[PDB]
Amino acid sequence: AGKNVNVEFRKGHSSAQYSGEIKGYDYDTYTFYAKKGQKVHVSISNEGADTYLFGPGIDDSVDLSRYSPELDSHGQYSLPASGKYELRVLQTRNDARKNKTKKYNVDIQIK
Repeated sequence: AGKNVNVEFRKGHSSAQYSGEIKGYDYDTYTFYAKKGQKVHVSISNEGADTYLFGPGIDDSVDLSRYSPELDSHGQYSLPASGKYELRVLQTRNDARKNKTKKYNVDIQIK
């Protein structure tokens, strides 16, 4: 299926970049540990690839994509709890069902 990757930042830096490609129902998971109140910002090159956040203090998931109402004016989301979070990159059920593919570059920033 999709891949599961542990997010690692270069020491002293606050973002990492990854590339992937999801097909059909495959979704990629970028896992990270962070502290309550730290802010996450995710940008992705392909808007056909949804970007949802799962983790502690989150009911279901939070839409982190650029037009999501969950973000502030800086495109950031404040983590509600400390612990292990998952950023999932996936397609819509429609595109999944139609066996489409999404090639993407994702940037994950945590401050």
